[PDB]
Amino acid sequence: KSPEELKGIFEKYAAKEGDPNQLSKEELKLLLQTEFPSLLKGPSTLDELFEELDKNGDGEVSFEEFQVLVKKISQ
Ligand SMILES: [Mg+2]
Repeated sequence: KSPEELKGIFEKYAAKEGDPNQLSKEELKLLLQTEFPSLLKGPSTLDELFEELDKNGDGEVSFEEFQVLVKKISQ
């Protein structure tokens, strides 16, 4: 999906609670589940990518961190 499309999806789920410009891990699990179900198959690398991308260690990722995450978990 295009970054424009990706931004709309990101915003939709981040809006659920907390900072509207951040996605927590549970918000990201719901988003993947309904938006990219195929990315939640087989052994997951979600926690490893999440741990590495949440640089500030606040349990949340920004839009650019989410983009990299979708990119990487895909290959
Ligand atoms: Mg963070």
